Amino acid sequence: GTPVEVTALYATDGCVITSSIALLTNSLLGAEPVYIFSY
Repeated sequence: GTPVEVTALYATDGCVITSSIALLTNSLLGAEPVYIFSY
């Protein structure tokens, strides 16, 4: 049908900003699993 829109508030064990930046830059050295606390 049509895509369902989801807003996910997420967290990580460690520095969330550093992990997000590593994910965005494709530099897979600081990326860690993301836990979706709320949606």
